[PDB]
Amino acid sequence: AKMAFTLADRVTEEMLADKAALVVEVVEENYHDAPIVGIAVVNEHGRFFLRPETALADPQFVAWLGDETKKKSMFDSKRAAVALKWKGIELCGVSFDLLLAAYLLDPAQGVDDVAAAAKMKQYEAVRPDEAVYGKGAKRAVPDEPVLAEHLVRKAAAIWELERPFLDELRRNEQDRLLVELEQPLSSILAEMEFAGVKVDTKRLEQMGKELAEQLGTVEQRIYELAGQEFNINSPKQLGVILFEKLQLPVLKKTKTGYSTSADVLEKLAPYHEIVENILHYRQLGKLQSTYIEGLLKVVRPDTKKVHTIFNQALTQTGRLSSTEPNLQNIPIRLEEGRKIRQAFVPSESDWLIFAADYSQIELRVLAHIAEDDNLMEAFRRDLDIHTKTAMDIFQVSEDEVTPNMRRQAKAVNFGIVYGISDYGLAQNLNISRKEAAEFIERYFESFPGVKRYMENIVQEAKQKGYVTTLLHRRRYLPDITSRNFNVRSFAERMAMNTPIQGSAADIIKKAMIDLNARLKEERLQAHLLLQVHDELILEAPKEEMERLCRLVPEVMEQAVTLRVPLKVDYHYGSTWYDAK
DNA sequence: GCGATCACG
DNA sequence: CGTACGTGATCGCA
Ligand SMILES: OC[C@H]1O[C@@](CO)(O[C@H]2O[C@H](CO)[C@@H](O)[C@H](O)[C@H]2O)[C@@H](O)[C@@H]1O
Ligand SMILES: OC[C@H]1O[C@@](CO)(O[C@H]2O[C@H](CO)[C@@H](O)[C@H](O)[C@H]2O)[C@@H](O)[C@@H]1O
Ligand SMILES: [Mg+2]
Repeated sequence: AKMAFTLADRVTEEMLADKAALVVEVVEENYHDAPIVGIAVVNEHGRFFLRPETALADPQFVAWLGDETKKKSMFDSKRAAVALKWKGIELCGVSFDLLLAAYLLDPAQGVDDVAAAAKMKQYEAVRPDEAVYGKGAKRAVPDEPVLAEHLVRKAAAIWELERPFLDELRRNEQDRLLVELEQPLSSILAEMEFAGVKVDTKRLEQMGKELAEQLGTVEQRIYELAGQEFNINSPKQLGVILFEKLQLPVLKKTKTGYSTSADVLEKLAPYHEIVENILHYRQLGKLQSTYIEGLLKVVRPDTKKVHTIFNQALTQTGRLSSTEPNLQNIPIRLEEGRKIRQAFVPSESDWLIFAADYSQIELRVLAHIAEDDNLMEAFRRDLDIHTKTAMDIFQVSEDEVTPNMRRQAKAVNFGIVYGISDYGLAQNLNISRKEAAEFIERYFESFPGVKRYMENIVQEAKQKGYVTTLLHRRRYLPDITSRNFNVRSFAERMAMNTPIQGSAADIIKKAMIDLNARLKEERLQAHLLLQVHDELILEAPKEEMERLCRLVPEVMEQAVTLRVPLKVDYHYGSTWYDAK
């Protein structure tokens, strides 16, 4: 059953045809400055395996790789593109990426290797990467014979599956989504990841020392209030101290003991001083372990930069995710944590950080898709949406809206985007289901368009079996027909939320593509560093700030045309912290 | 490995 | 009749 191929000792013309399935294997999960263990090429002339040191040293092969007119079909082209960037080699002409194709066809399949993608089309003549390389620590690159056949089988699968995948994407009206959106975006994310973000390690270490002292102080205070020393991080021990020694009320338990989540502690705070200290300890410990020590662990010792990897084929809604490190969840909500951002600085002298963010893109998207007259008018007047929602549901004028009213109206708006339910809103606001139901009823009386939309999208999910986004991203919801209330409700909330969060993802992704095109046309040095769901962070010479202030918001606001305007705010400064 | 926890939009 | 939507990293413990 073995697959025939040529284990070449050198590159030949036959291997450089204008169309081929290409495999540039990088086994390390984190591909930054990582080894390329082998190369496979499958084209009209046959199947070939090439040793990396050989192929990458061949001028003809390198030229072929960078020739945009020589088309390549691959799986996870970003991985190869980045690994090649670290070697100073440009990869061009990728016309088809099987990973992105599989992802668009069905995000829920969780495709993360050629074998999983091929299985979708009943093609199984290729092994899963885990089977070949192993997992965790027992992982390793096989001997050449085994490695070579595997890479060739992967290239062969890609060669065979391109057409079937493209045909189905076409039937789904997702052909442009792959070719004009996700694939071009992949190249942009590759540049962003490769550029990396500079870190002021001296700043982080200083913060780490100050946090260590404060943690010591709070730690001693906790032992003092508990009447003894114990492992504050030990659930078993903390549980005994709080709910047994100190007799605090037990409101929530886990599959092993008592729950001490912030949500629980906040309600226990009034009963004992030790609680606020535990919450504070939690806050500092989180910053220290995850954002100081953790971050320092992945900073490149030579350049002092961090190179995240944006997983473009993971989320069920079309969003990106970020890892090692995750640069999409750096603190900002609480001032003490926000300081962490002072450690993220420009990569060059006299450059600055520029951040642009969409204002209420999810609710604006909702106004558009639901075609709700009241909601669309609200955004056309660029009103404070939470104050406006409070005015409508509580039947009062703007001057009569109290802070508590805006807060609750805001919670209602979050629930609306998440997939509203009386139980969900009730838990969030700490009110009764009946009271929550009333808020929801009032909301729908004021936004009948949204109500009709939520009713219709759930019905559509049942009829078609999936929901879609503005640019035709898809998410199947088989549980929408479940006869189990909890299971079905999960699916219903997904039907309501996915088109909103997903369309917002579509919009910013297109904005990124449009932005890079504009930056190149203007030959600006400014470039993207990060994307945080509804915001874009760039760095650029101080001399380019004025032009960026006009260019970035415009490009983001014009990415797509909706029934309501899109609004973008922006800030810039010496550090990410200051870009506010 | 996995549940609890908490960081972000 | 009971979960708010979407993610990732760290730590304690089986
Ligand atoms: O290269 C990113 C791409 O690879 C997948 C597997 O096909 O994920 C791998 O790489 C990630 C980044 O290092 C890891 O977080 C993940 O654990 C590893 O399997 C895809 O999911 C992703 O799109
Ligand atoms: O009472 C109708 C109302 O209930 C929802 C759930 O909030 O859907 C339920 O009723 C539908 C029939 O009207 C079913 O198709 C659906 O499976 C069931 O959960 C809303 O979508 C609907 O407006
Ligand atoms: Mg914003």
